[PDB]
Amino acid sequence: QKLVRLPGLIDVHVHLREPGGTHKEDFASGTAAALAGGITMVCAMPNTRPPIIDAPALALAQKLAEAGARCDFALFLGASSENAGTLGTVAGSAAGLKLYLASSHGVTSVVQWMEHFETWPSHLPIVAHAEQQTVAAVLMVAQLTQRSVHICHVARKEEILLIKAAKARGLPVTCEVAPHHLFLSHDDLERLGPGKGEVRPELGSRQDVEALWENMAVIDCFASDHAPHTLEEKCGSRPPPGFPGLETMLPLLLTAVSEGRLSLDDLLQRLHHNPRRIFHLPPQEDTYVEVDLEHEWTIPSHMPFSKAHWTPFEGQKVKGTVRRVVLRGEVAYIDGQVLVPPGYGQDVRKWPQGAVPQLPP
Amino acid sequence: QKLVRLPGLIDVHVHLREPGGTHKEDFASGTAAALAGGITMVCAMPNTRPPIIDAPALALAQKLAEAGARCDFALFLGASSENAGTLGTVAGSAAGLKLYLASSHGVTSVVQWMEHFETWPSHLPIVAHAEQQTVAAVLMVAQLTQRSVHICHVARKEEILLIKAAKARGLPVTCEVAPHHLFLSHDDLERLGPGKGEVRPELGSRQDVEALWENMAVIDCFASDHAPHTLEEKCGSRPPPGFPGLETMLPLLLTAVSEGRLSLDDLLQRLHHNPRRIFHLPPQEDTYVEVDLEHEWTIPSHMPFSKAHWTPFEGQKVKGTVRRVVLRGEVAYIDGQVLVPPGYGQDVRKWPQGAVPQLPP
Ligand SMILES: O=C1C[C@@H](C(=O)O)NC(=O)N1
Ligand SMILES: O=C1C[C@@H](C(=O)O)NC(=O)N1
Ligand SMILES: [Zn+2]
Ligand SMILES: [Zn+2]
Repeated sequence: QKLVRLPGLIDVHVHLREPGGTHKEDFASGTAAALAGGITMVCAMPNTRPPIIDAPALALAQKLAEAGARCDFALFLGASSENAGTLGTVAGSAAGLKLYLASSHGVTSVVQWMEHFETWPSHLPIVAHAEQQTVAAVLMVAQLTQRSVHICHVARKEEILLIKAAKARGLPVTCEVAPHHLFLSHDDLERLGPGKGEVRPELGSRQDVEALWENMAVIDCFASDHAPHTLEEKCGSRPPPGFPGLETMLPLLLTAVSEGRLSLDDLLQRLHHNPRRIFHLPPQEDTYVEVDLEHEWTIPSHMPFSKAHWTPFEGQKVKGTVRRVVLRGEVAYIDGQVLVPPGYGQDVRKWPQGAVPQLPP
Repeated sequence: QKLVRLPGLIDVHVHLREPGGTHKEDFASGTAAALAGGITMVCAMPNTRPPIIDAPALALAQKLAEAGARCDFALFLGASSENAGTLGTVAGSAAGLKLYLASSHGVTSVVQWMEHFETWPSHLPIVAHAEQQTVAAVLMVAQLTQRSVHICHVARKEEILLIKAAKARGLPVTCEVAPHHLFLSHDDLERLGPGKGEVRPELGSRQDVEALWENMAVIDCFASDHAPHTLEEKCGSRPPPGFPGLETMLPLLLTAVSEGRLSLDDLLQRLHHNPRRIFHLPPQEDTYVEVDLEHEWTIPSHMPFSKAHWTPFEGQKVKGTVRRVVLRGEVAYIDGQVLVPPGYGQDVRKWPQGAVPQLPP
């Protein structure tokens, strides 16, 4: 068929596990998974080992990413029980601040949330892992401190309808939804098993999944929440939560597009334009993705690149394939082969156009 | 000594267990405990059996109270998973609506909270059991629906500082604190035991208790959260949470007054004026309480009137004693003897001055 050209897509929620969890994934394998999924820019979460909750850990993570990343990236800082008010000099160099309100870096009191909202620079992003009533609680803190907040992986009818009500009142809140909460449900827990199927937020009911689709207008971004764990860990005694998702996100969503569940533009708003404008991420010159919307295939037991080496979407039929990715003028991916080496990717916050504009302080 | 005359005090948070739990307490014994504590008006919570979540249950509870109460009263309605939008004709006859966000009547989703805030008459009280981040979540719902909310039994530094921040922004929120969260702490769990010491909100740290005192200006009301359970239940296999408190609240607070921890006026604001104005409760004619602030005594293993027949304040030294209570021109209590019979008390919402003023609908 004739290929469809897309801009370089952005995933604002990936866990690349480097430093400290490199058997699950590292920058080189995670960004290869990204490129294979049509993603040319990722925002990596801070719950690594050591966690990115201070300047030295950020300095280390930056060098590991610059040395191992194959696509471009930005790095989140994590809010901790100790670092409120201490991140002012490095905050602008990060993708944003992740507030983990379920990895929590010791944050346990709403008063600590307030301190972070008061001290983190007001022009820079804050994203929150907040489930069920926690969405309401963190929105309240955002209002008290009169600033915006971005809600990670919305998974429930309860949560999306709450955000819907907040937007109707004109509040500055945006949100993202991950593909497993659009394409998997309780109906899949029998096949997956209790170990494999462990994820946070957990899989929703059919009614939850139906509510997210019905309220697509409320969803600002799609993001994978790529959370790689080995099969041994997912099936073991204390299964960690999370799915790998970089290599399956776009095929799943392209399938929905070909079925008329959302438009191609609807998809590009949520994987390109809205991530750009929420996180102030720069364009990528000479960067685009070529996909084939006619190719039907079945998702295998594991995708080629993620070290997780498993996938909960196994056996699902998809229509849509990433055929070629060009990143800043170089062929990065073609028909299953990655052609840019570790270290090709760059930190977008170091580009002149990647700094977040602010009033002169 | 010369006795100090106080107005008739109000406890806006009591569990009187009738109907359905009359071995723990009934209207006659609970209101005798109230009168012995200097309390002439109580607001009874709806988590009885059957719970007061519909008009027939309210009609039954009203008659049981009118037949058994020795002091005056109002009855809460409970928010349920089914009764949002169905309480319009009886709402004005209730003390208010209790939202139980820990007895929960099946409410589990923030969307259900919103429905109650949208449907309950906007001029009538809503109180919420909300702990830790739930305080923030329900405040958010109050703002979305642009109305006030009253937070029950604030127990933590985290909660009182959050409410403090909300009041600084001018939000319509009030709160109450119970005596066990001012006069007991973790330091008392060894003596109490894990069964006796079970209460929700649980006992706080020294730092929690210190924060509540330091932020007394943020506390609108004192209320006992009188939650009677028999000693057998408190010490048994599945201990229910709660303390009896009607007979000990005022002696404990009068002790703090004599120690200069708060003024007598500070006390009367929180046990008389602010309860009046938050819940639109009418004055009680020819009603007053005479106390002796010099009499020192030690709290015994159980107080005379509550069927709970135990108390977690056992062994605490207090200075201050209720000597006499007059209710609507009749001696109701004198030196340990109750002299008004069951049925003397009335439903204050049926008085002309006890209806909540509203714009003509
Ligand atoms: O909150 C999270 C984080 C993630 C991980 O494993 O890092 N995977 C999950 O399923 N939930
Ligand atoms: O929420 C509550 C309710 C009360 C009861 O037993 O009814 N006692 C408590 O300790 N917490
Ligand atoms: Zn995540
Ligand atoms: Zn209560």
